[PDB]
Amino acid sequence: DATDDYPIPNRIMRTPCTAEQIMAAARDVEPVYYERYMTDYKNKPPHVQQAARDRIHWFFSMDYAGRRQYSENTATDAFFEQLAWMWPNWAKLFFNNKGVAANTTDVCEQYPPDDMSVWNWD
Ligand SMILES: OC[C@H]1O[C@@](CO)(O[C@H]2O[C@H](CO)[C@@H](O)[C@H](O)[C@H]2O)[C@@H](O)[C@@H]1O
Repeated sequence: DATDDYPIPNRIMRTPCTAEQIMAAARDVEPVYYERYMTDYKNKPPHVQQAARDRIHWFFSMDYAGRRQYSENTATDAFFEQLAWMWPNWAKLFFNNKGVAANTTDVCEQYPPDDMSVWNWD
């Protein structure tokens, strides 16, 4: 039920980067996407914020096989991901579209892996 790029962009399933690398890249090369995401994030309660960080860290901790199985799970069942009951767009910056995915993954490796400052906005 998944395609190569939907629901999760191919480049995102293949990248060696952390979430924080992709976010730092977005801040520079996809700033509108970054700012839309952080605006959404900052409006969520702390428990939801924490859950999104934990879940995206889990996602990028997997290899391609794990990421692809997640994509398949969410392609076959739109309600697979429990976080979506609280925040459907918890991973919008990462998974929304392949153009953003290509731009961010083209440069994410140039950024530091663990820079948590990307989670602080205003
Ligand atoms: O497709 C609905 C399903 O997708 C999830 C996967 O975690 O949401 C992420 O992926 C979507 C599809 O690419 C993005 O549009 C969305 O912004 C992102 O959070 C789940 O939350 C949801 O159950």
